[PDB]
Amino acid sequence: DPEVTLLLQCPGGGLPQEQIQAELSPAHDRRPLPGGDEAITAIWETRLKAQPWLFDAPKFRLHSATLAPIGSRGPQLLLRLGLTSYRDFLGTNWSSSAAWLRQQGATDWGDTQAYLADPLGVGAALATADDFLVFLRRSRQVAEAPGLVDVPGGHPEPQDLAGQLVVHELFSSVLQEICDEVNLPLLTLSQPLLLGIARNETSAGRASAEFYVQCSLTSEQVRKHYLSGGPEAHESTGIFFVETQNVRRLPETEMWAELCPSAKGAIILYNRVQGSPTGAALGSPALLPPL
Ligand SMILES: CS(=O)(=O)Nc1ccc(CN)cc1
Ligand SMILES: CS(=O)(=O)Nc1ccc(CN)cc1
Repeated sequence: DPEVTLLLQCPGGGLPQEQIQAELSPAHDRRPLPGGDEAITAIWETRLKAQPWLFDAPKFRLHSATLAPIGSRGPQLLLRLGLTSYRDFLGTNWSSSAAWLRQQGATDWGDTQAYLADPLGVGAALATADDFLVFLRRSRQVAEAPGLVDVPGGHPEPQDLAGQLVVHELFSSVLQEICDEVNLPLLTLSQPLLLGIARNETSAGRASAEFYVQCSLTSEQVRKHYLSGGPEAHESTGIFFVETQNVRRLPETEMWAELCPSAKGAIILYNRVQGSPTGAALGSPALLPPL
């Protein structure tokens, strides 16, 4: 699918928190725009003068992610991170001129992303005790991917020797987003495993970390918890479930056309890293039917 590119596929069925290092450095920040950051300031002033209740927030910026040689001991992943903001996102990735900033970045820095905010998103493939994944319908009133299907997630907000605290906030934030939006108790959720990193080509290449989380509740109990919050307890307008059996072929369904690019990323990485068995037993024709 051309609206999603894989930056990273994790080994071993996905990486726990203890196997990831982060390097948070101003060397990983966005570069100042060619004619100056005054362009970002002008877009922000126009937006506030229309919507004065808006506020800025800091974000992590993804620079790059390097996997160790497979089968090695020690830390398996290095995440290179900078800092950005909602304001910088609205003035770059979301700008009408975002494709021009990518061309300029290639020319000036040999890096299509050099002049982009590129805030790091998080998302979950969330599995129930009865083997379904959880999907959410987006409001038709929001600016981004209105009315489309999504998975749980949300752009983490800042605050290996501050590195480990940054990895902790990324893993924490995926569980926190599931509690806030799906209304599940924290104690029903497994520690997340990182499946990979996917890039949204419809948002100038901004990246999301995609995780696997297991819930001890059935689909029926997850639905009850979500609905029991009422319309004000959640940003989404509805919840639904697809058997993990059927997720394998999702790209061939009519649902695929309704999935926002970052949820497409979560499903592709789930299928490659948690699905696609490698051993004789799970690989046998009766358990892995052809076609
Ligand atoms: C309103 S929202 O969709 O919950 N937005 C959001 C989601 C996740 C994080 C992570 N810190 C921050 C903000
Ligand atoms: C392809 S299928 O006929 O929809 N059935 C299927 C799908 C996935 C698995 C792996 N658990 C097993 C069976």
